[PDB]
Amino acid sequence: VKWRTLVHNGVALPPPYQPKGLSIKIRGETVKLDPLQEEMAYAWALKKDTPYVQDPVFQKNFLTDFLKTFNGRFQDVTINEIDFSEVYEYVERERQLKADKEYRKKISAERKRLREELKARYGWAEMDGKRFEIANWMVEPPGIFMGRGNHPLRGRWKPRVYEEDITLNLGEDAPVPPGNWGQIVHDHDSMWLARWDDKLTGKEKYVWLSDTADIKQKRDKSKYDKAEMLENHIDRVREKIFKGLRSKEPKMREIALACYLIDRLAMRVGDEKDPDEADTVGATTLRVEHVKLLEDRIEFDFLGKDSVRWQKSIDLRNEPPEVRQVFEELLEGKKEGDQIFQNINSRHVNRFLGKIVKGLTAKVFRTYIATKIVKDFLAAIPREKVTSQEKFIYYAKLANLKAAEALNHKRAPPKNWEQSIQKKEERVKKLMQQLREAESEKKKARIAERLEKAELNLDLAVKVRDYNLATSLRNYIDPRVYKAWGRYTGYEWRKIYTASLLRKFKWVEKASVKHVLQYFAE
Amino acid sequence: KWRTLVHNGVALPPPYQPKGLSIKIRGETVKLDPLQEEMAYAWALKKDTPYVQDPVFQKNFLTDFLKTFNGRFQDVTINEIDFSEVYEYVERERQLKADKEYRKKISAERKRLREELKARYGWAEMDGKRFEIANWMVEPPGIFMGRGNHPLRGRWKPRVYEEDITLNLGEDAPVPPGNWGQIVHDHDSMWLARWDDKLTGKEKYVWLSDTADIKQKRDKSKYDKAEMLENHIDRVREKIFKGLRSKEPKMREIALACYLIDRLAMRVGDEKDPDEADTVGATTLRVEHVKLLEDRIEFDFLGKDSVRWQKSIDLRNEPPEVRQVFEELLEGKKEGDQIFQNINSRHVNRFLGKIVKGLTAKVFRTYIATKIVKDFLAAIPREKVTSQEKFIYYAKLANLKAAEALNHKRAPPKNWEQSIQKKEERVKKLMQQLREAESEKKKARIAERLEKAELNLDLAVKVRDYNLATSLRNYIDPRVYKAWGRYTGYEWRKIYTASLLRKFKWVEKASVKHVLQYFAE
Repeated sequence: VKWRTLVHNGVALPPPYQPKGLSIKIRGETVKLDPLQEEMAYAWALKKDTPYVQDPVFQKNFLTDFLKTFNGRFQDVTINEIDFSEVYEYVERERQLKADKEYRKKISAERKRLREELKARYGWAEMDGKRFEIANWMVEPPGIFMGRGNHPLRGRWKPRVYEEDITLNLGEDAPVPPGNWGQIVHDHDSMWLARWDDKLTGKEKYVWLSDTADIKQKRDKSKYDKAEMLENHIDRVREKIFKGLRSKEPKMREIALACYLIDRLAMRVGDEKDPDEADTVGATTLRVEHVKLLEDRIEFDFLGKDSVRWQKSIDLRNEPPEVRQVFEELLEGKKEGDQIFQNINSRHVNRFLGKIVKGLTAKVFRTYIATKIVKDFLAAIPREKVTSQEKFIYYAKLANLKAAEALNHKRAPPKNWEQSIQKKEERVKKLMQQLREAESEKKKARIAERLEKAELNLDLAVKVRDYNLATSLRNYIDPRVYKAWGRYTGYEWRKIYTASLLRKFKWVEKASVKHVLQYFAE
Repeated sequence: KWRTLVHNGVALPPPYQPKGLSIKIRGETVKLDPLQEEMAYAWALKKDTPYVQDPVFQKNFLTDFLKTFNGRFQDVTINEIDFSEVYEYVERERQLKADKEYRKKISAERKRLREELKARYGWAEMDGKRFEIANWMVEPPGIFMGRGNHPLRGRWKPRVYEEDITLNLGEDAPVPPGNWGQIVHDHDSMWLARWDDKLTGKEKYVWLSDTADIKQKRDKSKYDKAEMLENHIDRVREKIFKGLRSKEPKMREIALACYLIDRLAMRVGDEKDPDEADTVGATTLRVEHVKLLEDRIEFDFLGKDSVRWQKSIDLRNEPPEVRQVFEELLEGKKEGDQIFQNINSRHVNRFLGKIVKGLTAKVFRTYIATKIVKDFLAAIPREKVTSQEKFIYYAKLANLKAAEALNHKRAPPKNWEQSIQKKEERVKKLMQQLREAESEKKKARIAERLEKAELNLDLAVKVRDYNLATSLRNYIDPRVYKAWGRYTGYEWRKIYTASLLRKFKWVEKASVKHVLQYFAE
């Protein structure tokens, strides 16, 4: 049994939709939208400047749910016959409002306040007398469904969930929290707190405690899913970065420049406390002496711990004048040893990123970069060159090395590197001789296998000298790429990972890799 | 999981026994050394299969085979090798093995050595309790095959030695004879031995019998064989018809029982599982059950459960040997006589196995049920699947189609007619509750229960005479439903009871690209 007492307050249900009295035109005919119809028309209009509303599968899926809200009429209307202009213009006026700086802060101040109030009410459970934080106590509002980009249900409506739909898991004598709950169960074999059926996909959705395997697996997978969603829309995200460089707010112009460094150099923000990256270059760690503004390029030169030198440059040819200007604007009147990015932290950068694509962050962005590098490297390898499990591992690690370079995970060489390389060279030379004196077939095969590992290990040890591969393998490389690599070639991809990493990526066993395997197989 | 564990390790495979065979390479006779012969013999055993015609299979095999000729013949293609000598050897011991006088003594050695190694290695003692070990024999080296399209099909599976194997034993447990490569004391694991597959790199484990790990392995194995049969079904059918033309009468009779598996998914009849024990089978078919007519064959079977099963075969496009052998078996018999004289699963599986190694009646019928389900779902337009409930509806209709195909007929539930009425009533009541609904919240919850009610009504009518659980549990590859879930977007897990989800746990990590591509055309 996992618990004897379980006490919580249930889940927070999403607030009702507030109608705005909007209308659309169908075949030139003005239709005043009812609440539900307007709610879906508004969700459609929010996506007006995205590719999704151009996708024919997306459109028909939306229309399947949208037209049902007009029972009796418009049963055969297609997407071109609907004029959403009135709803598009409302969304524009909404964006017009948020263009004011002090109007954004007051809205964020109250949404933080309402969130802090609801978190004290719903965010805590008592299990066997111990008070635990609840991870996902908020029921998501209805909206348009989106998957990784090619989901067969993309564009369908996610219908609203009510208290009557929800099952709570509680102790037998725990008080039943307020609400018209669908049912109360007492499932001592389960540590979920609430559950309901997704009204579109039929998948059961569970509320879990924080810091459990279930919530860690779900959030881990979510980061890589967001990174995969970026693959199709990286072009639009870049243009929005340049737009932030043209901002009239100085804080937003600086934040946009940091994001531009993420896109072009995979440079971290600089304020993550975690040790595996804390000593590598980052935006907030850049100082005037680390950057020299030239005419043809910007050149970066960072001296880190153990005197490891990191040097990269950005080509300024064909780049918008805003990148050079905001750099100049941040460089003007600053001496050596002075910080370039003074109003930068991850919260500011991620808020700016979230406005472009919801959920987008620096960590997701660099995950997309690292993962794409690994994919492209592996995709270029002819299958005939992958002649054994050992060679399969070799190429996977070389790809890991490429992502380490892209994400600037440079390091000082291991202390006895040259002498370690010395000893690997003598072992392979020793192993080659023992093979040419080995006579029977059992020993000729066993020594050939040990030899093959040795020469590839040797070449690897030389190439990985200056780079820490573990950081990107654990945090920034989608494990579905390696699983797909294993399916494509037929070799065991699980040997790429330590036991700890196999636990962290347990969710990849169940996950589809069709998206990547199709790329490998094209 | 365990604190004391003792066993004798694993039985390693016996070495290859050379035969002194030769091949011709570009007209040059080459005397094969042991390992070359072992590989050439493994290739010759597949001489009558389509694999030796697959260029990916050939090139993979040659990659390992040519490495054995000490630098020569590195660019030889399969067209430039004459395996005729090894082919002839394989055929002459196939002829030898097929002789029952040679099968009498072929058993004389199968009653001695089998039980002697099993006593040595096939038992473990854990916490003082004696448990049987499931897979204590390490399989011999051979040519690798996946489900038909594995990128390494044809590659050689190198021989495994004691030095590659890890043994899991107690801290003070005696280390058994052998040059084992590693001994561990892992108390959180129920496996006895482990090693890396020398081609794929996959970890292989030795488990105790009747455990969940061995059942999952053998469960997936059945469905893998059934999926592989999709690539051989044309040959199997042609071999069945050839068996019907055979000059040997026992062969004609075995072939007709196999033909009834193909055409009617008819079980052999001697399987003991009560899920099917009352249904028609070949061994229980009697003369009174069969009507041979001018344009058709009629089957009409009344079981011990008062269930009447009727099917007919249209003869207009069947080969004349079908009618011929049926006439042969029915001639001069009383209505109560059995049609089949000496038919059991061993005779049937021996006939099928000589066409496709490992093919059994159970695998054949798994292939049939699974194909039925795949074809039903592939014919459904994706836009018709508008909801989780409609998704489940079609999944169950496909399950019904397989149940009918495999003759899983049942007496109707004792209170069927009233249950249908109760389902009709709720459809009528829910229609009015939606005709009288006010808020969109109420109109949505009632309409969702309404469509669920009408779908369940149609289903309850259609499934009345059939036991769907039998094929769902035993004969339908769950990867078909996982693929259907991925193709449409809906939750396939809801097709299965919690027991079935446990049984089919292996499907969560399994690829479904094979079925998904079929759906996606």
